[PDB]
Amino acid sequence: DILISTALIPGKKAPILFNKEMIESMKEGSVVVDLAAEAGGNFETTKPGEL
Amino acid sequence: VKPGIPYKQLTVGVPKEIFQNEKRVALSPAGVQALVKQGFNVVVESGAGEASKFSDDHYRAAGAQIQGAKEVLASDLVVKVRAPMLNPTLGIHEADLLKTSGTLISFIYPAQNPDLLNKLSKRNTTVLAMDQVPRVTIAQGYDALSSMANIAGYKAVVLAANHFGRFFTGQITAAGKVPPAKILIVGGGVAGLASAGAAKSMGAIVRGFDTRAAALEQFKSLGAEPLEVDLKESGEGQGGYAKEMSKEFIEAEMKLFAQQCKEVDILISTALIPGKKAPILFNKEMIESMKEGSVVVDLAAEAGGNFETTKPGELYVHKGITHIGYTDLPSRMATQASTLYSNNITKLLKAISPDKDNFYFEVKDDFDFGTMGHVIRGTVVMKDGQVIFPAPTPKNIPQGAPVKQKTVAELEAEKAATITPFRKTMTSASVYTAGLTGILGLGIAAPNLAFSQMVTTFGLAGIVGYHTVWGVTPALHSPLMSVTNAISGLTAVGGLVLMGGHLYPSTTSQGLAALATFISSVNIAGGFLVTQRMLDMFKRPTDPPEYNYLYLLPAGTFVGGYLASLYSGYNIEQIMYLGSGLCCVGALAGLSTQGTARLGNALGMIGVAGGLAATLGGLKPCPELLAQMSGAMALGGTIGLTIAKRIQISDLPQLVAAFHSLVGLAAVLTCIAEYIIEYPHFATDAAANLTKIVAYLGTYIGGVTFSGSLVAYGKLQGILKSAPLLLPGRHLLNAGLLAASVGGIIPFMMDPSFTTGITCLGSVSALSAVMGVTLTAAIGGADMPVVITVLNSYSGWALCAEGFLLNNNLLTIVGALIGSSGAILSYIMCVAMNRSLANVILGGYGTTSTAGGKPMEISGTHTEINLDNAIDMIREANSIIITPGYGLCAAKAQYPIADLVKMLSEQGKKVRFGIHPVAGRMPGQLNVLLAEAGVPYDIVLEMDEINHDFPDTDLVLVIGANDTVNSAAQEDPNSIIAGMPVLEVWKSKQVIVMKRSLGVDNPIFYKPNTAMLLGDAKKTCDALQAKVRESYQ
Repeated sequence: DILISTALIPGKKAPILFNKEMIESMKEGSVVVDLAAEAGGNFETTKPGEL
Repeated sequence: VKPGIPYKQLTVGVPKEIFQNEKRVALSPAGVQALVKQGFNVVVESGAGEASKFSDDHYRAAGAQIQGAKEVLASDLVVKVRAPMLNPTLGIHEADLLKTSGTLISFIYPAQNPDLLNKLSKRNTTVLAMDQVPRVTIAQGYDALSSMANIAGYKAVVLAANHFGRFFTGQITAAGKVPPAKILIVGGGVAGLASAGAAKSMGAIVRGFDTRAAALEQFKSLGAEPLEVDLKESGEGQGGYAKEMSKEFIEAEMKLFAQQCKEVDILISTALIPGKKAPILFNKEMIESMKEGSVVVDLAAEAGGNFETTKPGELYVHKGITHIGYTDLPSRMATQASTLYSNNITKLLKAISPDKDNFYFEVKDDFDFGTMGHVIRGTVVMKDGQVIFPAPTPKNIPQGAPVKQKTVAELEAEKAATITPFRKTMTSASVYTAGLTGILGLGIAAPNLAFSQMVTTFGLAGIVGYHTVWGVTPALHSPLMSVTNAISGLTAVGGLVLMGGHLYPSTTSQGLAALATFISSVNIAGGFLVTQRMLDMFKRPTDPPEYNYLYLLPAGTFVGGYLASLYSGYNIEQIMYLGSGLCCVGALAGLSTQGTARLGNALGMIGVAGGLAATLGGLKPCPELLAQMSGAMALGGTIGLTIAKRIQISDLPQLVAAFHSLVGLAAVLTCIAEYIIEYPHFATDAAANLTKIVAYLGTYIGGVTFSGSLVAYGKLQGILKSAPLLLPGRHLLNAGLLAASVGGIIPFMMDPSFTTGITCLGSVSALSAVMGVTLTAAIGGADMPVVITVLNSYSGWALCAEGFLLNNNLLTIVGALIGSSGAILSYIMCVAMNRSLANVILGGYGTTSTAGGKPMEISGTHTEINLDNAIDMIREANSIIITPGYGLCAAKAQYPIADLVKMLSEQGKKVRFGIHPVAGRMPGQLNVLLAEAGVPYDIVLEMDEINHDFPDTDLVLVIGANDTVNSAAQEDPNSIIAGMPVLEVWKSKQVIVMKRSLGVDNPIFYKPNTAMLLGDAKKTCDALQAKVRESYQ
């Protein structure tokens, strides 16, 4: 039910570890946390300045 | 005919939300499953759970139907989470859009909704009140205020975060110690306990306190620091509410809260006066007495708050201490809120009208306390305009008086507290002065120094025997009885020094001694066979290979050095008796480990070998006399060797009770034989009277052993009827036989006539046999094995009285060693139950803590389960404790339990067994039957260590046991079986009981967390075996 993405390689861009429909593949009410927000993010869709 | 109309004609309705910030839902899709499963029709609106993360397609596939909004509330039942108001979506009141005879179950509060009550009476609808459900135990399935309080407390402890700038738990790592926070739970109802559990899970230090005394107990039980005030007034608020005490308690609590207000940083206010405003527990300066960065949130945001400064709906800073004052905290958690609302509505409607396709819900206005009729009348507040809001009090007084029971631990504490400290020391000093004058009394009648030497070695061997058979692991008691019977065949030593003449006996005493050694070799061969057949069943397969053939080195050099010292002109037999006696002690001592058990049999075989070789070499036999001794002992070994390999281990106590009869017969025979061979030496012997008395006593003991053992064999096997048969005058008869055994010893001196002496010495075996039949027939097979161990004590003391007669140290050492083992097994099994020995032997009623009369009845209901719901309830669990009984293993039904354990343990479960010391007909029989089944001994526990490893268990399988799992034993002092220690099985959750049909019956049979099934334990068990194998594979 909860998903926290904190994956990031230092010095290069963080790999997108979540897809476009695999992110919507959770239930309606999912929580996707992207803790690599300054270095891009581990999702296929993540605006890094707003929830 | 029932007047309830069909539920298929009944239509429930879920309308949209018209109130501002109304985000929770009343019915889920899982909430749409039931009550359409119970029968009512369901029509749903378009937007109901989009904010609650519940799509309308899920309710459409769950059974609800897509309808409009005007025709949604205008159904046979209309369901909202709040009262109807002026719907600005439609522009009229929501009561103006429904049908006439509707069905209303929502938040009403009609004391605050009088105009809503008038608008409902104008619509002529029937309204049940969800808010007016009183605090009842049967209404515990539907407590909407309690679940709303729990959800609001969890959301409040959640909203504590993102307001506090420090970590909640705090750790001491290697960068700086993070101090934990101090949270103040001001006001503990249900939400106080819920938020306290959420904070204690989070890691904070909670110090909540409340005016209610039960709230302080619950706060300490959750683990908070219960703060106290100085003005200890009476705790107001009887009846499930909170009232106002004096102003002294208010000022003391205000001072205490202001003092701790400088100590804590989190302020959670959850106190509320019922029907009145919130009591002001935080003033301006009393709130300003906190540090900066603090947070004060109040759960009573609707009816004001306990803070003097509170903005209802905001997040105001207000000079640093941010008063978190949002008013809809639980509305923001609409998923679990709607889930609990649907669960409460289902638990209400399950008792509101319990009929399939029929619904009347006729309320009773008789006002019976505890009744669901009075709870329904309090719930149903309007009936087509007829207001039932002002309700009358209940006529009964259910759940209103503290008459709780007092346990039998308290009564035994009282019977220990009725003894002044003078009488404890007085009784102890009386026992010691009786013992010391008994030692002097044995000193006065001593004829020579040989008897003093034998008394000294007898007493010291008795203390070794007392001290070494408490040492054994209680899983190995069932080999211990067989080891002591194998050692008990050393009365052949009593035969061999008497056996004489030629290869055929000359005199009659030589014939009797030949009979004694012949029926005593049987004990040795059969006992060591059943011992090593039994110890080779506790062996796990994944152990290293134990080589045992290299124990012929100590035995070989032991008897080889003895025979070399025999052919060297030496004499070692007085030291060989020490060697065999210490090997017989090490037989019982070395088996106290479960890992070195095989040495504990090898030392016994060395001991018996060295003992018989020493006594045989210590009388110089001529080479034709030795052939008869070898032939007689070899025939006895042949018989005992060929019978103890053709019996299954379930038939063991018959064999052990036969071996004790043989030991008693051998002792009587060698006693009479030694009296007959030593008659013409009754002039020149100072110890002649002493050996005459010791002959009499050994005759008495052996005869009682013989008769009681063969009657015990008859009652165990099934030959005699297992019921405790009666004799009309027994106590005068048993007292008469005992007094005749005492009175026979008086004419047994004063006449050295052989014709009188032998005829009054052989008339003692008869009296012993008659009293043994009289004291063994009237026992009862349920408390059987205490009389199979008391006979073991009698055989050991028969060997002790033999050793005092033949002047032999080996016999006295092993006699004390066997007798103390028998008495300790009888004591550990009399204290397994709680009956004393004198209440067992000469008849008695009940336990030793019951008193008076009237064993109490306990009511309750049943819960039947099939095989499929049994395996459905097993298949989840991860920690299972099985308590098998004797009706399991003696019904040839332990092999499916064995491979059930074998199949469940390899899938990640934790299967353990739990064993009680009277489950069986021998001490420790159930351990060896479970090891016969093929179970490793790392999962078989005993009672004293599994008993507090029940509450963290998912599942308990109770299989064929009644008295060891009763609940009347601990709580009910009237009961028959009270005070008996017992497995606390009713601190688990799901208890499968397998027995024949039905039931003083056990209260676990009616306690509602028990999920029992039916059938024969073989059939239920192996059907469950086949389902376990066909379910997973």
